[PDB]
Amino acid sequence: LYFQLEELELDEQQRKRLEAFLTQKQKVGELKDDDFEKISELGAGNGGVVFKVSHKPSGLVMARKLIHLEIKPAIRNQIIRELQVLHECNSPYIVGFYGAFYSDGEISICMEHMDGGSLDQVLKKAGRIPEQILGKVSIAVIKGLTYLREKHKIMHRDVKPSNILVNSRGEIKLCDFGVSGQLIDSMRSYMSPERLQGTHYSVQSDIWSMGLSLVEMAVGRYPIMAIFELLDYIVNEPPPKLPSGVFSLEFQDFVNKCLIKNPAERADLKQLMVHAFIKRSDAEEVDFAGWLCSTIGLN
Ligand SMILES: Nc1ncnc2c1ncn2[C@@H]1O[C@H](COP(=O)(O)OP(=O)(O)NP(=O)(O)O)[C@@H](O)[C@H]1O
Ligand SMILES: COc1ccc(NC(=O)C[C@@H]2SCCNC2=O)cc1
Ligand SMILES: [Mg+2]
Repeated sequence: LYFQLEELELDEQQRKRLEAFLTQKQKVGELKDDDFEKISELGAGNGGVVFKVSHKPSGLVMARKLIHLEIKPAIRNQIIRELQVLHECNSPYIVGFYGAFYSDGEISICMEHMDGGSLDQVLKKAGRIPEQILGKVSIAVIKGLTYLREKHKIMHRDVKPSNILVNSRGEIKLCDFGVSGQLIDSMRSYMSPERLQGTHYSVQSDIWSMGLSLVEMAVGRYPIMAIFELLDYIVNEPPPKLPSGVFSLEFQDFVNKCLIKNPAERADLKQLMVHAFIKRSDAEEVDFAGWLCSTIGLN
């Protein structure tokens, strides 16, 4: 394989992992419904269901997301075309992609299977996620958002613990980002106050979503009940804060900068990458893989 990955930073460990995924992907061509065997259900959301599947032609295990959409065939085909951009999204911080296709009322998005599942699933078992682990998560989320914005001009639009996947090799990756404008049009809140009120999507809204997700994972509960009451709280009341004493001053300041109500005052990705919480977390030696495997009983 003639790898053209010099544009990415990539330490030797990241380089080996990404080249291994891309090498395995070469066994995968055209994806069809009849070529899959369902193993088990990984999870489900409001929009779709995700199954752990065996792709019989390649022998690969993958995560197949099925989204029910029975619309005009021409615009369903525009969605499928837009999803093909996922073949160009190669980053240590973005879930690997095998392909996307339509069959009998369902759009299938086939991904790299992440054996640690999502952070909302690990939060259920952990109770609370330690601050040092959240430092590594924050670096991965910032780096993933920077990659999508810089290389592909795409905003995530759905940052939350269920969209941050982890694995037994200690990798942390984003999934379910808004690669398809047409799929967005055809389809607890983590939405920013400005997005709830009606404001054009900005990178700043993803930063708010990350801030709120970090607070939830740190305290072990959604930090903000009726639907109007909850949204009114987000829009019209001060943002939540981490409890003092139990968390470092750097982590408190980091989440506070993500959760500033005014998006122009709220930190941007460049500012977050050089914040004391990130500089401290990047220097820390944390065995994320060991912590993950022990917390959820993975090997
Ligand atoms: N590639 C994957 N590997 C392993 N588990 C996965 C993968 N993709 C998704 N899952 C799991 O499937 C669950 C359900 O996903 P999903 O249907 O996207 O619901 P959601 O994340 O809660 N909502 P949304 O992303 O907004 O549609 C996730 O939260 C993960 O735990
Ligand atoms: C391969 O990496 C992925 C990239 C994007 C997607 N998801 C979508 O584009 C479908 C939408 S995005 C918001 C809520 N979830 C959805 O159903 C899945 C994996
Ligand atoms: Mg999801």
